[PDB]
Amino acid sequence: AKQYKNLVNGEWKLSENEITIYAPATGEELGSVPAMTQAEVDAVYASAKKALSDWRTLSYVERAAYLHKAADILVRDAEKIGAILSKEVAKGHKAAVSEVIRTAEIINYAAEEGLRMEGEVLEGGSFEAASKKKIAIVRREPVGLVLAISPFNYPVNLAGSKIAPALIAGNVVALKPPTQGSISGLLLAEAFAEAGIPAGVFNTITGRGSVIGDYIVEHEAVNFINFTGSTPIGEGIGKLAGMRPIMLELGGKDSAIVLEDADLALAAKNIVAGAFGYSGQRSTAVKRVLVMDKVADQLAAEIKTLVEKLSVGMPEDDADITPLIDTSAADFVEGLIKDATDKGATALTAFNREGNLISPVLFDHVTTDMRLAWEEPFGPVLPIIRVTTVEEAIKISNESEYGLQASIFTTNFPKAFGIAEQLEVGTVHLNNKTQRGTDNFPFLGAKKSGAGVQGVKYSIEAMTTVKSVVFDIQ
Amino acid sequence: LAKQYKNLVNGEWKLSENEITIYAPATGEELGSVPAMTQAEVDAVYASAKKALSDWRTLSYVERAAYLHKAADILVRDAEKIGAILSKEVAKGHKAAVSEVIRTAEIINYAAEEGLRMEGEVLEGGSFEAASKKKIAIVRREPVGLVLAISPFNYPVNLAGSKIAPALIAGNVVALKPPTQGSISGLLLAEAFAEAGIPAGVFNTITGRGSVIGDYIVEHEAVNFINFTGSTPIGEGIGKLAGMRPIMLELGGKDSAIVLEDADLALAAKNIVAGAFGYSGQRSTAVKRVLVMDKVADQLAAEIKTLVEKLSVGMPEDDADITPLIDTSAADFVEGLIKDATDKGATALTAFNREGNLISPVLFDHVTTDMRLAWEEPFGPVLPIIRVTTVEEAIKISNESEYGLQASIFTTNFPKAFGIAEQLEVGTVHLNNKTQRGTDNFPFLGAKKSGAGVQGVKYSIEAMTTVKSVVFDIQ
Amino acid sequence: AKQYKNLVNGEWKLSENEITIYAPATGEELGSVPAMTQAEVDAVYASAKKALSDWRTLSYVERAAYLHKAADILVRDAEKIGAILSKEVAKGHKAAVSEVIRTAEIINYAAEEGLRMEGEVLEGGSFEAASKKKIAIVRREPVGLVLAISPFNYPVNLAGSKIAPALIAGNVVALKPPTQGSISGLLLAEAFAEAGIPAGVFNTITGRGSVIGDYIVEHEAVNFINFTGSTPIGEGIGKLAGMRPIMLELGGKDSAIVLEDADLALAAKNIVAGAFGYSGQRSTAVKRVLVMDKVADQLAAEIKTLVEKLSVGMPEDDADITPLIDTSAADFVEGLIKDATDKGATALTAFNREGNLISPVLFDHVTTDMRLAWEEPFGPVLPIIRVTTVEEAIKISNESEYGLQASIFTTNFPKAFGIAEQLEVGTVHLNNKTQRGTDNFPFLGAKKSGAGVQGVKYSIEAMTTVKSVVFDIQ
Amino acid sequence: AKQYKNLVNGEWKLSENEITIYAPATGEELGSVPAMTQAEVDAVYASAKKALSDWRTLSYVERAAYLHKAADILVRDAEKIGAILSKEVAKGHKAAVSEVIRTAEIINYAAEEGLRMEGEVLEGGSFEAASKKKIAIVRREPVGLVLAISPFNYPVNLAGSKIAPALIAGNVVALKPPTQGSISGLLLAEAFAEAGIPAGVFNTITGRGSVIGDYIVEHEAVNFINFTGSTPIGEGIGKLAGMRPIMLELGGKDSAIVLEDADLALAAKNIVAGAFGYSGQRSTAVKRVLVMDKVADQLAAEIKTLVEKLSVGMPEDDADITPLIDTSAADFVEGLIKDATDKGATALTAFNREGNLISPVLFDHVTTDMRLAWEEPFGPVLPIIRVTTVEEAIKISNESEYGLQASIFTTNFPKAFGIAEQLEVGTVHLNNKTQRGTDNFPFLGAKKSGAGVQGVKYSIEAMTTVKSVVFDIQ
Repeated sequence: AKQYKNLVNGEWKLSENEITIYAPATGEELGSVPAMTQAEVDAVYASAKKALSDWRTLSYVERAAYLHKAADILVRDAEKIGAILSKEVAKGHKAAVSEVIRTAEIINYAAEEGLRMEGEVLEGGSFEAASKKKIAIVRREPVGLVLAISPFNYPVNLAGSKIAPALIAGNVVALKPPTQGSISGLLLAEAFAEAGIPAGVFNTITGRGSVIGDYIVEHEAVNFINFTGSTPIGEGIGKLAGMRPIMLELGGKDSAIVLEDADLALAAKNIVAGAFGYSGQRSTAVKRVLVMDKVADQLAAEIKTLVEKLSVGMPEDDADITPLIDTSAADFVEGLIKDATDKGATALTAFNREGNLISPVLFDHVTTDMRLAWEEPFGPVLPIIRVTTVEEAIKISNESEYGLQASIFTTNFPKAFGIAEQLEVGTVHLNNKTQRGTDNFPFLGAKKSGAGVQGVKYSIEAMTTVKSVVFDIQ
Repeated sequence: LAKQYKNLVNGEWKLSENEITIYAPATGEELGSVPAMTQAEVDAVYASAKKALSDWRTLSYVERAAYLHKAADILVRDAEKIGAILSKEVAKGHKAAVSEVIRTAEIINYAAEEGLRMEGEVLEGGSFEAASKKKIAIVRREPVGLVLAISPFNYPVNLAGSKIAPALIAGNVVALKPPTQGSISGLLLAEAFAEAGIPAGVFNTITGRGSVIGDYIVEHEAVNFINFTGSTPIGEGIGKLAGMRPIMLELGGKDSAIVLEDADLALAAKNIVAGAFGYSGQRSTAVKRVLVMDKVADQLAAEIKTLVEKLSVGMPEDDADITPLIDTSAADFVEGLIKDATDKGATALTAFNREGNLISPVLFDHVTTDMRLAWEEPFGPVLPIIRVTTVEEAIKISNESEYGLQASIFTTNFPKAFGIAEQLEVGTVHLNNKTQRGTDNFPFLGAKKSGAGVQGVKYSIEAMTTVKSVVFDIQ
Repeated sequence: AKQYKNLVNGEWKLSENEITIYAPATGEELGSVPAMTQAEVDAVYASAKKALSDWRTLSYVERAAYLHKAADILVRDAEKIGAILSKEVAKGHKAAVSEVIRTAEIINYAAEEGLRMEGEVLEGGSFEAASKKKIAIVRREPVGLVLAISPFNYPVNLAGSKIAPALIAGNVVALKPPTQGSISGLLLAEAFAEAGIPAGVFNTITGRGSVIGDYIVEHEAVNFINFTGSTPIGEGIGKLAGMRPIMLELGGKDSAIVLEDADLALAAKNIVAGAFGYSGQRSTAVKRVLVMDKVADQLAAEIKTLVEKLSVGMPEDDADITPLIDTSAADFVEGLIKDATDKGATALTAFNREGNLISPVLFDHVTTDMRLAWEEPFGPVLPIIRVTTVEEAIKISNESEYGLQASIFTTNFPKAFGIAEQLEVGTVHLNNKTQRGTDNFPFLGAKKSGAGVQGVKYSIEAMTTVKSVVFDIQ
Repeated sequence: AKQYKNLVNGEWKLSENEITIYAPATGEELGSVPAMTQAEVDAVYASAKKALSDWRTLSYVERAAYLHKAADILVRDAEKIGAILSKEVAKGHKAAVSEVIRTAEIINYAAEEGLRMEGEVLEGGSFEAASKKKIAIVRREPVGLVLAISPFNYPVNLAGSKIAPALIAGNVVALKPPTQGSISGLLLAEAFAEAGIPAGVFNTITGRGSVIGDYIVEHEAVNFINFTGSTPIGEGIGKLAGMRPIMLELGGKDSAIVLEDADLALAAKNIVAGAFGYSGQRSTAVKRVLVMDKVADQLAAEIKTLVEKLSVGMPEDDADITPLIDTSAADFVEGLIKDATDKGATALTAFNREGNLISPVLFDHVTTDMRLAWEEPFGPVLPIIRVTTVEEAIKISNESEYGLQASIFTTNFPKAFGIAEQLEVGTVHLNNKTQRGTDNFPFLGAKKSGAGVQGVKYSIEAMTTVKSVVFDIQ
């Protein structure tokens, strides 16, 4: 029952009230985080804006040095941090440690990507002859204070994915972790503090949404909002963003389109790995199979045999399927399962629920009148929807309010490229499950899946602006 | 004389049951009417745009560029016909109005050629992890969808085209909402795109009263991107309605001209007057406060005053430097700022006179920070001179403004000027020249309340495009 | 038979002596071109260097305007120029006109690509903290005088592909067209002259290689040599270039690799179109089929049927197969045919020669001991070489001293991509004949196929340098 | 004194004959390096070409890992290597250590710059509507075997500046250091070997030029020559290169243009620092002052005083002026000094020679008739040339056959930029001495000063080619 503290202007601060964090899989009390007041948020932001001047005027090399050091510390403490991250969000122990290792890779990569970013020289004479001696020297500058809001399912990886790109460009950062995941976010903060990040350059905020939820976003000191979480929450942030740029990484309902010529065993392997990873609690994940009917029976059988083998149990045992993050999540997933059952879908694997541990449910013969065809479960349930034409698969895919990623399984890549052109998604994976990585690749979602382009170099670009200095050569 | 104008809706020209009569601000002459669209008519515009998006985005870049080049050619052909009406509609000098149309064609042509040669990128998985060395990402550009372009009264053609052409070349469809005062000129611009053969629904116009369709056009879920130029308050209101849609805002400015002791004062005065009083000060990018070191302030003020006294004041048809302001409220607001400065003891170096809404160019010296004129954007022909004692003080006063569009530094020490520029909270700093949006290939952006996003041709195209990534494993 | 003149310092000038040019297909006298002396080359280069200062200091907009005007004039006169080009190099009349139209497209594209090129601003602080106030303003500049040497087979297209990229970047140009093709190159020059190109900015040189061949390249006024022609001639230029940058577009022996799963009809169509276009007188042309044995018989039969449909005749009649450029070329092609026949190759179509008009010869069972497996014929003969494995196809392909392009015909795209990585060529076309276009794409050759990267933006880059201005911010 | 060996295919090889190396300032015997035969050169290139396939197929991150490890080893052993490097080339001890530290900086920077290099995707529809479905996937590839030839004055820095950018891109490398500097080059090689570089990926060649000088360059196994050295030697390489790409970093005669409004004390400080560094044995170095008449007298006085403060002594004592590299070098510098004296130049500082240790000689009233106005001394002698106009300064500067860098001293930066545009050099430094750094900035010379563009990212680009894969989307 350790009492965790926020990093504020280089110091660690409790608050008068606290929030106790329990492990979703066991109920174990993991500790508490501060329930900051609005005035304490004011001090976090005041500290950040004060530190911005000296931070942005450091060299890229100096800023990159802090990031690399913090990544080295994360690697050192990956087992320690991952062990707690596992408990806090009911993520498998090994996956939790992997998340911290991956966070280190992102931080190091962002440091080296950002430090060699360049400006441009534009010629007046490109546009008008009379300005041929007028040139613009266009250099990059930070946007200022970035509010990073990490999600429960990747409370270290999708905190670092915002912090490091922000910091290399000369921004200051305040991290608001989710309450479930606040310990892991504060453990990440410990690595940055030990790396010697200058006071105020990076700070953390924890507290109850009823007290500081909107206040942290509406605060005029914030110049940029970088958020990962649910679609409805992301929509609420867009309403509070005003003129300030935002990045939103929200939900998905990624389709896996399986054509008649697909390698059905490989498609099943990727589909199951992608759909049921972390019990389906991922934005990027196969969430519906759109399969040509000629291969639907064989594919359903190949998916069923794998889903039946998934382990269902506790995070400490590295179970494939772990308890969902809270009771509301499991209730919602059970409801989608019940709707599909009641509307006549075929349950190829049996629904079971012990507490919030839902066994993985595979439905065949899902029709688009069923909620499970569209709504994001964030739970271990996968529908198979049979189609008769590629055109019908494209229409059903694009009919979703979500547009994060898609997978296309086929041996005809020229056709798959033509399909990918028509899919309203950010990324199409050919003969592979959907995935955010590799983290240098762009990561973006269309429609209700978010706004902005992430991936390392793209997140740095998003959190930098330009300063043009124009003069006339004589 | 006065004509009834129509909106371009899905390849057809449509009247509405009601209309809005547009009058010339300088003379009161009736110029014509534009439709007062209803929300149902806006729905039909957006429905047609979304239906045209599929065929438009699948055309080749070269095909889309051809339409844009043809539209620009027609604008050039009709620059005198369009400029003459634009001049009357927003009280812009006749020659300056024709020049606006010509510049619009330049932007359209440049956008077509910039956008058609944009490229994708191939990323190596092995750049990040060895196990992904055979995985590559093919990243190609795609449009965002339907762009709502909202142009401003002061550049109803130029800052319409600066949105329409970058959006169109990338494969977006567009609906233009001109300002009511400027709607005729916006519809004349649309005529050129229609005659160029732009496919039905790829480009449409919307005109109407704010009280009827103002919020409706922005909140409509068919709109995927909002691109707005206008006042700061109206811009902030659009931000509240954007939701998750990306937006670009080009809002107000209070550009400072910092004059150091080693500056060429005569050249500084020339650039400061050209930039401060162009179009009677009705420009976001324009010198709106001089921050001058006290040692050179007396001589600089005398140089500026001499030039301001030479500015012509009169009617648009006479190509006066100072023309009547856009409306009475604008001139009333400017008169109030002048009075506050006078009553607080500023020195009127040139006299305040008002004929209708034609305010003579007023130069104030010894302006202090308690005066509204030190901070508020007049959008009128009034320039304060603020004396400073250190460059640090000039930097602090400049940055205290809630605006951060552009700034000018007048000095012979460019290394120092570059260091100053780094500290100024603005988009662009011009050295030994007035602030300005051009050349239109250069970035144009404002910090703080001056807006959001980066324009200039290539930057506008980048803003109104997204990416589509296709990832596969080499075998 | 007009007496053509060179464009020299804005003026059209004859020389003391001339060279009469005849149509290879008919012997018709087309006119004469000047036989410039070395002293006259000196005057051309002097005028060009004199014009360079005023030319490079113009705005990009102003230089682009001249190029667009010259392209419009080419479009206006495409029929007149193409009619003469057709006779001069025995190219089909319609193909000749198309070459002129393509040249206008390349010029217009070069003008708009070049005018919006930019520089870069590099930060000292990316490399060392102590240099964080030091920035480098890096702008592009012309290399100076570009010598452009066009080839007989594309004497307008592959002149303009050098002139326009050079000119937009602010270089001055001297065009040395080949004697056979000098009339067409001068006809191109007329368009640039009528467009108003300033005196000396663009000039032409014509003459006998024994008199000015090496002299035009060794001359110290030349800052860049941009040459298209035979490999041996290009190797000779590499020696004479010294330290000066060069681009060489030389020979090719492009392989068309046909795998067992290929679309054989598609492969046969593309192979025949590519191998026999302009009677095989193209560097980028399928010049050997490497086909898996299992599909060789059927592929050969389908190629044979298409070859037998090619028209054999005169340029004026738009014949597919026209007479070769000269007698030496036909003699050399006949020698390769005889060597293949003598060594046991199967003649699927029969050799026939009337003057220099050789009928298209398709050989099957070509082996690596035959000259036709390796030497570039520049004539209408195609060898089919049977392989047992894809590994063998890659080896045989890469054993060539040439490495311009390659074609891979197969339905397995990821495998084709892996093969492409292994091929020592500049460009690999999947399920398509090799081709240089579209002209925005890179065009380059490995090994003896040349040096430098062409395609419009690449050509501009090659013929520019950079000028770095470094200062410290204070 | 050690018997040094070449790194050949992961082994350290002796040759039958060897070359004893002596310290130029003391005559101390430092060791011997192998005198390789042409057959031993073949074995080096054979090993490299065999290692290339496995090395180019590694991921970027795997190649970068080797480079970082080699840089770490160099940092560790900087004192040990610098101590020997100081003796071998008579470089100040601390300066020799600084060279090794800078080489590690370049190696680390090259690793991270090259690992995130990207390809491009070009649209057929950018050029013609009919090809809108055709796209080109353009990816970078190594050129092959790079021959890296380092110079005596930077035998580690300007060996590493070639090795690391070549390696990260997937090339294999053979390093030929100069005989005087071979120990330092082989000491650098030890760091790459200990870092675990795969056998044959990196090798060294040492020997006498009469036996292997031309042989190493004209060998057809070599795909790229990357050379730093004298202009005459470099000229010879451009001839032996054929069509193969090269980079040449040759001599310079950098002008320092001092205008009437210049900070004369700052000008003198930078001029003396840049002109006399390493006794003037640097390509980038102020080698002639072009000063406007009205400030010449005062500038010359300030330069003279600073020249008199330079220490003149042995490398181990960190003297500013150390003995030149060999007797030939000092004989040549003495001849240039004598020519200036006999032609009436004013010797502001005294010429004294003890062995090969020449005291720093400053000349005023140097005219264009004197050899010192033009010839690169590579010794501690500096001419001051008075000019009457800025136009005369530009003309004299550009009349040099060299065009590496220039310095402009003035407070009128717009005018300085306009002057820089006219100066036929690669880089112009404003109010600073000329210098290669920072190593991320472009480094290049015009005219006889070299060919190609270095600095880190530019060297990587130079030693890469592109592979284009074109296909039609369906």
